[PDB]
Amino acid sequence: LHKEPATLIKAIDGNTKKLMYKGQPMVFRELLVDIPEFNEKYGPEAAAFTKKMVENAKKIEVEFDKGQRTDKYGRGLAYIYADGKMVNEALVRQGLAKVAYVYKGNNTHEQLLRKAEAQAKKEKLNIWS
Ligand SMILES: Cc1cn([C@H]2C[C@H](OP(=O)(O)O)[C@@H](COP(=O)(O)O)O2)c(=O)[nH]c1=O
Repeated sequence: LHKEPATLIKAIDGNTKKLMYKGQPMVFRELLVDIPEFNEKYGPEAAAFTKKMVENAKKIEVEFDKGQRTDKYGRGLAYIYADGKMVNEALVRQGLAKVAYVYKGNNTHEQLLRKAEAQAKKEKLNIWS
């Protein structure tokens, strides 16, 4: 896999899911995670967590997997990195998302993320508390 550059595009409502990739705006959806929505338990914590990670990054990169690059909603499907640190993994490791949506072809980092979840569960973090 390859990391490619992006930048955060500021949103009116403060969300940090839209990135500028090859010069164009694109909503990205993080591969391999289920992230609680704002109104669910740990929703506000997960949003604050990703927001701090992406907004403070000097460098954002996106990394496509080997399969589909966009979903049925037109969202980019990628591993998102903030100064070399993967957002998808960091959410899971902190118990702020679960490993989920594992489709064929786009599963390169599955075992890496499942290890993070196992560690988060062992430590009773957040969702696992
Ligand atoms: C993570 C991921 C989600 N999706 C689709 C599955 C779900 O479709 P449905 O909308 O029909 O439930 C949806 C979950 O996204 P959200 O968790 O952002 O709601 O996005 C993909 O198609 N591929 C993916 O890799």
